[PDB]
Amino acid sequence: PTVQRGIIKMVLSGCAIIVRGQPRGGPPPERQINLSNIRAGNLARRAAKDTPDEPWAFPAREFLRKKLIGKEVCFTIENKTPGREYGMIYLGKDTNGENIAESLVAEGLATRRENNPEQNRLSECEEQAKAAKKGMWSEGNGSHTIRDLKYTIENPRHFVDSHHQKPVNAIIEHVRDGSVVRALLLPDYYLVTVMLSGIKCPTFRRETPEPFAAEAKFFTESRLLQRDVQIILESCHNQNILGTILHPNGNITELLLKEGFARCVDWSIAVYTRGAEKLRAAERFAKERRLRIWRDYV
Ligand SMILES: COc1ccc(Cl)cc1S(=O)(=O)Nc1cccn2ncnc12
Repeated sequence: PTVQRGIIKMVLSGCAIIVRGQPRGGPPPERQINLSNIRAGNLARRAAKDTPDEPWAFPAREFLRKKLIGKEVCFTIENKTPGREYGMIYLGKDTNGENIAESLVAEGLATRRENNPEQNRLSECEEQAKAAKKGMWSEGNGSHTIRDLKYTIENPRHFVDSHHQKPVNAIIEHVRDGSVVRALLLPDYYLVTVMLSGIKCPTFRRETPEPFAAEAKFFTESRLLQRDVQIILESCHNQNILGTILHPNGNITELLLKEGFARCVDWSIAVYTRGAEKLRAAERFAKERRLRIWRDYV
């Protein structure tokens, strides 16, 4: 196996993994690896109609998300189908470390599809999980693992008022641009768009985005994609919620400005709970240092 290194970008539906390199010249390059010998539940999706989570789809996602997001991994490409790639991923710098599929199957969160030392480990992992009755081998149908996914809040005003600007636990599921996200609100499972109050990063269009838009996307995306966070629901604008993300490592709204990836905006600065004085001040910090969006050649 031609072994390769990477960083976990995200865990997808069916526990396919997105792995990215270090950025050199532009946005980092990404690889979608599907875990080779194993089957996991497909998450909730929608198109002609809403289809719900399969049983054990979401608990599997969470398991690997909580273990992997932003770890350095290594991976092999067991095959390439006619442009999907199949392979193994190991937590750590070398290939004798934790095989993630083995960890998956061991919790009862995945099973093998319809031999060798690798597939012997997985049968062992499957039989340990089937004997201990973990995950989908547990005595049940699994219905309690399926989320009541709501893709629209019925009345945003009431819903924003209901929480009284008290931080709602949340997972960030997608970053459209540097200052708007898709976030999964817990414990209800409302999947909603959240814009950061008081800022606007540059945006994407057509075949050509504004300057630093991919930069700001990457910035917010590398720090927050598939992380547990808390979000202060501060107001709404149509189906979009205005709000502010809390994470231990800092305030993303506050950083984006201080690193010259965003500009203050007047309409939405009033609802910023954490203090409109401080956003105005961090804009000035990046301005005075002539940083990025504030360069003389831009
Ligand atoms: C998990 O990571 C994060 C999640 C959310 C936020 Cl708001 C920040 C981070 S961070 O720690 O990775 N980066 C930085 C923190 C502090 C100062 N700076 N300056 C430039 N970068 C940072």
